[PDB]
Amino acid sequence: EAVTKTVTIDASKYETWQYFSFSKGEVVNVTDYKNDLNWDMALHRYDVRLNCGESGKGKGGAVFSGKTEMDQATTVPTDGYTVDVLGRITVKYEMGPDGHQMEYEEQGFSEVITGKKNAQGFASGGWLEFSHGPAGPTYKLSKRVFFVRGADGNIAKVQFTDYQDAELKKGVITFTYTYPVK
Amino acid sequence: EAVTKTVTIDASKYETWQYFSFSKGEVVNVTDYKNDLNWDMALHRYDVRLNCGESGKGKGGAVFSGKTEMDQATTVPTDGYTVDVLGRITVKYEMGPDGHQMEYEEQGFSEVITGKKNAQGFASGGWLEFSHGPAGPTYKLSKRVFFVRGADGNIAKVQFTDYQDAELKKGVITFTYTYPVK
Amino acid sequence: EAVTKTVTIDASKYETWQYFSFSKGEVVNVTDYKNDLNWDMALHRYDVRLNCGESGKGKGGAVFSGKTEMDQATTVPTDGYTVDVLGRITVKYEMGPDGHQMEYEEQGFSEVITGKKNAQGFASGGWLEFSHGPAGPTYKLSKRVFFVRGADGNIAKVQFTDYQDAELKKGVITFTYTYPVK
Amino acid sequence: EAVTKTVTIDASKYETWQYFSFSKGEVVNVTDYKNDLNWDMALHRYDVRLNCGESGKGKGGAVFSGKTEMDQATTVPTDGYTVDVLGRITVKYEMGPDGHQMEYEEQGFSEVITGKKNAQGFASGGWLEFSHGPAGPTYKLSKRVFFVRGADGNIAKVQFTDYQDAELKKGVITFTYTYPVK
Ligand code: HEM
Ligand code: HEM
Ligand code: HEM
Ligand code: HEM
Repeated sequence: EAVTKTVTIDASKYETWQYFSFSKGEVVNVTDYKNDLNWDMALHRYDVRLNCGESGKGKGGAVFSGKTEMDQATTVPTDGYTVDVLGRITVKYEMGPDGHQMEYEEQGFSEVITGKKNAQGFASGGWLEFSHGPAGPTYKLSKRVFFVRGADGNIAKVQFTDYQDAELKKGVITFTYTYPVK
Repeated sequence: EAVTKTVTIDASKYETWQYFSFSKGEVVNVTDYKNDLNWDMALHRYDVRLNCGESGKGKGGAVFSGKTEMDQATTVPTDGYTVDVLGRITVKYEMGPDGHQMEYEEQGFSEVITGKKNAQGFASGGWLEFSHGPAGPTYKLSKRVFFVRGADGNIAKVQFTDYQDAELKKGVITFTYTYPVK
Repeated sequence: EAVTKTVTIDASKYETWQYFSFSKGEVVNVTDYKNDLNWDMALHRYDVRLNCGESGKGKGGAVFSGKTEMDQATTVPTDGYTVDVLGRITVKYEMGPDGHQMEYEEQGFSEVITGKKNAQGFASGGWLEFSHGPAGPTYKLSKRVFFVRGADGNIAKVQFTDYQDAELKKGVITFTYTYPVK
Repeated sequence: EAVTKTVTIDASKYETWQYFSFSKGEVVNVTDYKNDLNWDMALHRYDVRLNCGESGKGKGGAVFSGKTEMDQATTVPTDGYTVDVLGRITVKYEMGPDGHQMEYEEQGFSEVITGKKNAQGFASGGWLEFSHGPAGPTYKLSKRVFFVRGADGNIAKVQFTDYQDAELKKGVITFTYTYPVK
């Protein structure tokens, strides 16, 4: 019943989100995300949004399994799936004479999967530990395995395996998902 | 009775701390800080250390009054004082082709007065909100008023009023203290 | 006889060049650029290469008209078309904890059109004055109008009108060319 | 006859110059530098000024000996000395959220000793090759030996040996001079 697939989606654009359907195994087009149960997980740079809470009207949510290997996460939770909350999303980014200038909006996202952003905007505790050295970005994949309820309540087991493409283009996101589970 | 004074100390050096005596009203020389009751408060860049906890054998500690005006903090707390804990201290700093390279040591400091340092080393919640924009430092004095036990337990009311001198040299620290109180 | 067109080419990739044919009005595929007269002008980020000198075996070359408006450049030079010389080309670029790390090769390019690069790698005097502020890039289109000999000796009048696309993606290059002239 | 000495002067301040007398072997106080024969050489950060040309009314000037070892520069030139010209001098510097913000004035300086400054303000060809990597400063002492006429025309042989002090404070300048020669 459960099938495992890998998915790569280019979420490099700051202005928009890429919406994905677990059952379709494809990116889907979404013009009214807060009123649309056709998507299960959305990506924007290294942010992840689910169809629930502050992001939508579905049955979505996420829990961290405690595991960093997919095959070690064998008990599918029946409750405790945390719902999306409001947080800062970077919707414009441009380098110029004063460094990277950004614009932001408060929008819904999955703090469990994305991580929590600190005072300077760095997220940790989710799928990607993002920081800086003295003069630019550092990246560490956490390998955290999540259980993720889709808009219809069916669950995927999800692990994010890359944040860049094979040409090292950043914001191109790869994950494995096994779906539907228990 | 209580005397109020302003004090300015150059704590710009990364390698060392400046040690101060409330009763003497002077910087004192300290070679064994963990075993010396002759100092009450020590400064290093924007870090503050007290003679207690992980920093010394004295009766020191700090509590935030809840106020940002000296003349409004009239009741001297008997309770809620916090002793120094271990935290990251920047002991070397040098700009070069790869930005500011730093070295650190875990040492005792007053989290109440200094603030808590986050993942990238920015302190907030104490006397100085220190952050960065896209390409360098930002500063905001909190004006928080603290009650500060010295090495012998006698209390000063303390507020930090500047982080730079009149020529804008950073790491030159100015505070008002009223001592001894209640 | 002479036709005026605008052309936009995405030259954002550091590792390769985009080769253009004046007569075809199209990007052409070039696997042996030093031995191929099918291309007239090539772009790589803000660098421009012509089919001549250190870059190829054609009859190419460039001269600055002295003008910053196309319709003011009415006398087509019959000689003095400067041939490509060797210069530093950035063939890899990646941001990380130590800033932008780059790799370089010495290759042929048109110094007349590209400009001359200084000690830190900033080009000026050609189609784009590129510099930095204290913390990143600044750009100024020079509007210089060039006469540009193609591989077969036919001349285009060329003016570069943008260095970014309508979404502000850098390294997407737009120019007007009028061809063939006198 | 000729005496050789080493001199270290703190020229770290951006707003002012440090004025030196070859004969006195001391820093001198100068309030009207353009009309004062009591100074021979002045330092500001890595800039060097002589009492001649655009900098003063004296008989000063400089020539590069062609050597990088004091003991190899044995013949004292009679000819090829260059007087000070106008150039950009950084008179204010402050790090903030947008990087280092600077202010400038056009003033007299010795291009021979200082080097020529390029479009982004980096000097080379004089006593110190100053550049940047991706995210901050780089330094290389050239060891160039200069013959330097003082205000009265008497000549010193001069080589700059350091740009920082023994605690690595930048803008503290050390030079050897042999005076008066030939
Ligand atoms: C030398 C100066 C700097 C350089 C070259 C630099 C470079 C970069 C680059 C290339 C990115 C995109 C990374 C990615 O999305 O994969 C980025 C993002 C970011 N930078 Fe910097 N950075 C600099 C300074 C700073 C400073 C001082 C801070 C704050 C203390 C900062 C905070 C951030 C944050 C929070 C992001 C993520 C923005 C977002 O997408 O939400 N950066 N930086
Ligand atoms: C354009 C790049 C940068 C510039 C020009 C810059 C500049 C500075 C300056 C001038 C200071 C000294 C401030 C003071 O003590 O008053 C400083 C300190 C500091 N910077 Fe940066 N910075 C840059 C990038 C970064 C980044 C990307 C981070 C975060 C990863 C960072 C984190 C810090 C921290 C934590 C301190 C305080 C160090 C300490 O004393 O403990 N900086 N920076
Ligand atoms: C805060 C630190 C810095 C930031 C955020 C920054 C940002 C950037 C960006 C975004 C670009 C790409 C511009 C484009 O191709 O359209 C670039 C290119 C470049 N930067 Fe920087 N830069 C920084 C420091 C420096 C320094 C210190 C230098 C040298 C003094 C420098 C020299 C260059 C050069 C020469 C290029 C063109 C590279 C090439 O394509 O050949 N940068 N920089
Ligand atoms: C990460 C970004 C940068 C950092 C951390 C940085 C750091 C510094 C530091 C520490 C100094 C003082 C060096 C000394 O006098 O000994 C300096 C000076 C200087 N920087 Fe930068 N820099 C940065 C970006 C840039 C860029 C992009 C440029 C070019 C546009 C630049 C041009 C200069 C120049 C010309 C000076 C000498 C100023 C003078 O005294 O006349 N810097 N920089």
